[PDB]
Amino acid sequence: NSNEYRVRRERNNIAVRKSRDKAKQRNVETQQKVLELTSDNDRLRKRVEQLSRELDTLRG
Amino acid sequence: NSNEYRVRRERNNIAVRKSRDKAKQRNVETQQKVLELTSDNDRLRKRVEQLSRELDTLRG
DNA sequence: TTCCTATTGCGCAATCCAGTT
DNA sequence: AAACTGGATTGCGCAATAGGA
Repeated sequence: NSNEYRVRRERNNIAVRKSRDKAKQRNVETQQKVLELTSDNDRLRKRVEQLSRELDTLRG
Repeated sequence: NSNEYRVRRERNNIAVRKSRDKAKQRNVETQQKVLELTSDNDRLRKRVEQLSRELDTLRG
């Protein structure tokens, strides 16, 4: 059954390559969402800043 | 020389360990961040909402 | 148990990158 | 400039071992 070794390896080195490739991609995606969230975020910081300037104007 | 080689190996194996851990790292860091981000952004929309009604109402 | 794949840590070699001689 | 260092990164296979029919 050492006659299985190799065949099994390759069967493995391919499963590896796959897993990894997957991972890397899942990061990218995750990585990406960070930028999407940082977009929303500043959007809000500025927005809030705005409303604030507003009541600060209005009231005081 | 030989050990010449085996030591340059030793060296690299470590740079490799280090560098791989720093990446395991960054990869988490990001996870964490994608969280504080989701939370932050979210408590920020609720602040805009809150801050707004305070305006509709402080107007007429 | 029994097979397969999936995932992980690890080492080799080739590069890549800077700061050097 | 042009080869030269020496760590950092990265593609790649190996082996152990987690998982889930």
